[PDB]
This record gives sequence, C-alpha cells and structure tokens, in this order.
Amino acid sequence: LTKPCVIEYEGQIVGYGSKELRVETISCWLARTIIQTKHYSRRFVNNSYLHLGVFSGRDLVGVLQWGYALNPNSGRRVVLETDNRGYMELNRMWLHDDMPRNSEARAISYALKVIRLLYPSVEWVQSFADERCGRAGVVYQASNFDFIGSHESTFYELDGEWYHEITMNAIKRGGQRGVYLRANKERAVVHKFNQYRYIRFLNKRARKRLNTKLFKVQPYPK
Amino acid sequence: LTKPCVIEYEGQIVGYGSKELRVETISCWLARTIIQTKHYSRRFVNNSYLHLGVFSGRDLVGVLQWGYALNPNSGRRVVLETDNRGYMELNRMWLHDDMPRNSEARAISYALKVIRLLYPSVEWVQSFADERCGRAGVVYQASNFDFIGSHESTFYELDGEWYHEITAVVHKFNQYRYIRFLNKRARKRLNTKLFKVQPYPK
Repeated sequence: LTKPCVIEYEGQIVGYGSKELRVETISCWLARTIIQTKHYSRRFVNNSYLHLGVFSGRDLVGVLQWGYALNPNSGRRVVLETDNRGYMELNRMWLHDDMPRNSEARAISYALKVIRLLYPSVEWVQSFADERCGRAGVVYQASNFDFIGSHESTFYELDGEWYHEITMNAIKRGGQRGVYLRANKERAVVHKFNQYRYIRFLNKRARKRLNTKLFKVQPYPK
Repeated sequence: LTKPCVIEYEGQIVGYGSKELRVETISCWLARTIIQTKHYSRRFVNNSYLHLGVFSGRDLVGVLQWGYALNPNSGRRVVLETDNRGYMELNRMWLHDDMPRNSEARAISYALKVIRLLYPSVEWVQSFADERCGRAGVVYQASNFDFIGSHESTFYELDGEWYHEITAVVHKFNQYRYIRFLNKRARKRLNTKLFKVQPYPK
C-alpha cells in the first residue's frame, strides 16, 4: 500500500488514489456497459452523473456510479433543506471478483475525495444494502457510513434484470426501456426486499438537519 | 507532433501508438464485455486470445480482438503450411462514434505493430467485411490489406445475437476476405487454388 493523492491529466483533476488502487472519471457509456453486464441487477440507472472507474496498476477493475436518487427530489426528505444537487446517492458499484476484499472500501473513500473536489455542493451521500449482496453493508461500515434505518422496497425481476418500483412506474422519464417494461409487466416477478440505508456526511454541519421524524442514527444492523 | 512508438508499462511491452491514438492490451473480461454490448453481433467469440483496447488521450474508445479462425485449422487452407498459431483473424472490432474518420485504419495498423512484438510467430492476418458495410472494406484498403476474394456465407439470428454457420432467423450475405502478410515469405505459400490477390470490389 502507498500514499494516495489527487490524480491529474493535462491540468484537469480526474481522480484520487494510489497506483495499486485509485478512482478516475470514465465515460458514461463505458460505466453503463460494465455495470449492466456485471452488476447483479444487470442494469444501470439514468440518474447517475458521476462515472468512476476503479484502477489497479494499469487495469480497470471496477466501476462506481453516483448521482441523483431514483426520485431526485427525495434528498430533502432525508436531510432537511437539501436541494437536488446538494447530495448524492451511490447508484451502482461493481469490482472484479479477483480484487482484494478491502478494495471496495478504499475505492469508496477515494471516490468521496473526488466528490469533494469535483462536486463541492454535495454535503452528504447515501447508499443502500440488502440481501442480494450482504457484503455492501460491511463495506459501508468500513467506509465510516452511519446507519439511519431500514425500509421495505418492491422490486420487479424481468428476464434476469431488476427494476425498482420507482424505475418501473417512471412514465415521466420517456425512456424506450420503460415503455417496454410496463408492456411486459405481467411477466415480471414481484419481489419485496428490506433495504438498509447508510449515510456519510461530507459537511459536518449537515448532520444537524437530518430529518429525525423519519431517520435516526442507529447501531449497525449486522 | 505525436509520432507513434512502442508503449511500455514496467518495462514490459504493452501497446503501440501516440497520445491521441494508440492500442494497448486489455483484460479478456473487459474486451468481451464491451464487444457483446456494442458490436452488431451482440456477441464475442471464444477463438480470440489477443484483447486490445483503442485509446485516445486518457479514454478508451474501441476494442479489437484477434485469435483463431472460427475453424482454427482452416488457416492452412488459406496459406499452405501455416500452423494454427502462425496466423490471426480479426474476430471482433468496434470503435466509438466520436473518433476521427481515419482512426479505425490507424488502429488496425497499430494493432499489427503489437502483433509483431508480442506474437512473432504470426506471419499473416485476415479479416472479413460485409457488403452492407463497404466502409469496413475501405478500412482494410487503407490498412494495406490484399483482397483475396468473396464468398456467400450463411448466418443465424437468435435473441439479437448473430451466429455463423459453424453451429432463429437465417441470412445469406456476401463476405469479402482481406489478408495482410506480416512476413513477405508467407505470400509465396498463398493457396492460389482457392485464393488470389485481386482488385478491390469497385
């Protein structure tokens, strides 16, 4: 292990980390391609706007996608007075299986450095863990996220692909995927999962504005 | 200016090109992932064992996959006395739209420099183009390939993935065969009972 730092390319800040592990911005098309092929959902979401590759040496070995929540306006429901660009949600994360089992926590912490530099209006980020990947909760705890509660969510599985109920009923998006989705809605298998919400405050003053009527910092569920 | 040169990482030879356009080795899973998503066949082939990425600046913009022919033994059918590892076929290639219109031929040329360095046993390479894409043929002409004939080939379409006749919607297309001899001595062995260097289809 060596000391991470800011990574630049031709005067532009592009990432943060070490030679054996770092995060750098990648194109949107490339991040979507890897995620929809490798992630357990077999899908990307349109609300991602920060696309990061995980690199080890000269090899691309993972992808992190950050952006809006599935409903972009829901940020002010978690932390009071948060505008749609004042937060981020971890939409997707995948790392190659042959990577060391601490690589995910390092990449997440380095991604927060990128968020501080490239998106300084972001004051807190949130992520979700559920039973489809029990490792994510361990990763978020290792990355020093706080746990602020759980809730049940409805998912639709269609031909190996997984859709949140928000993504399912998002007619307002106008996507060629969503119209086909409600077309084959009767073939889809309905799933209800418990989701465990983690949060990481980048601006310590934003912790005071946590919506205590819905959320509360609690001991880790596992 | 940016002239091409061999690209190294920790002493080891990794690719060839310049900052604005180069090709370097990439992992097999990454090459297969991009190809089966972006290529028109929506599929990779198991015959590929050289996985190259096209880079412009710091960004990956394309993938080239070289390996055995679909029938790995058919290499000696094209060029007599060719071992199964004395040749390569361009199995898959894709490039992003936001690239200069000459980048695909310069990428194929840089891939050949990488083949000379990493696989010196390869004496010649071949590739195929479709009549629905005479543009892919001009690329090989700009890459100094020889055209050595055409043949009608049968394809199959199932679940958006396209399969050759080596194995549903049937198809019958013309396939044009191009060849590039990396060693001059290999040209003497061309199987002129079946293949001859010919003028490009124009």
